[PDB]
Amino acid sequence: MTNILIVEDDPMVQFIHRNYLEKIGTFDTIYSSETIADAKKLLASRSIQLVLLDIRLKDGNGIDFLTDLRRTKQTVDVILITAANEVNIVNDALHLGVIDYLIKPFTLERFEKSIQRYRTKH
Amino acid sequence: MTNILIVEDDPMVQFIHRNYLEKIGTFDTIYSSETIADAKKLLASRSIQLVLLDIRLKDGNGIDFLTDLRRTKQTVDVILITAANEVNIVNDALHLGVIDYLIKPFTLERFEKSIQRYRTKH
Ligand code: BEF
Ligand code: BEF
Ligand SMILES: [Mg+2]
Ligand SMILES: [Mg+2]
Repeated sequence: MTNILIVEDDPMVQFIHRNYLEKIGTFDTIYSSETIADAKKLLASRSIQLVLLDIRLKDGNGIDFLTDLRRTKQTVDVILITAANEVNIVNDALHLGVIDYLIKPFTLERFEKSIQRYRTKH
Repeated sequence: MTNILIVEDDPMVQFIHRNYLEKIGTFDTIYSSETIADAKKLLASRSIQLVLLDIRLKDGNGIDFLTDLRRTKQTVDVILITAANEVNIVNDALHLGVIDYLIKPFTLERFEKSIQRYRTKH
């Protein structure tokens, strides 16, 4: 009863998402886009209930796309499937340029590493 | 030669950061703030080169604060020390309301879990 949009650049990963969805098998039609541009066109043209969203795409960043989705009150739910970790989001999606991201709890050694990274940066 | 601002609501954590900076011993003046408001005041008034920043504070979110710093072109380096994971950033800092956040690589089981999370939210 619900339609899915898969936004992911890697065709092998697209194949798996598609494959895993069909194993579960509870969905109507599954659309694919490798880019944000084509994702926006499909959301405008088709009725989509859920989006599986990668972050690093060829034509841009999935967090900006998701932020635009919410700004414009788009009627979709989203699941992020990505390789991105916290620092990747902070630096590569947000562009906030932090020296490091330390997950609590941290060791002294890990703490020192973050300081070395500051020093090497100057 | 480098001054530090610690922005962290938990006094024990502040104490540890302070301990570790002293052990490394290459810093001048180490300021502390438990809140964003006090951090902004210290940044406006004192010489500070590096900030150790927490995300969940009592009076707001470190990501928003970080975003303000960059907006205002504050000449300061930042290291994030926090308990926040990716989903915490996407949903609690950004407010993007994603159903789930799947880190690649994932298992079929984990994938199913994220779909269940979509279903159980109707
Ligand atoms: F390229 Be995705 F963010 F894994
Ligand atoms: F409160 Be913090 F984000 F660890
Ligand atoms: Mg990608
Ligand atoms: Mg906190």
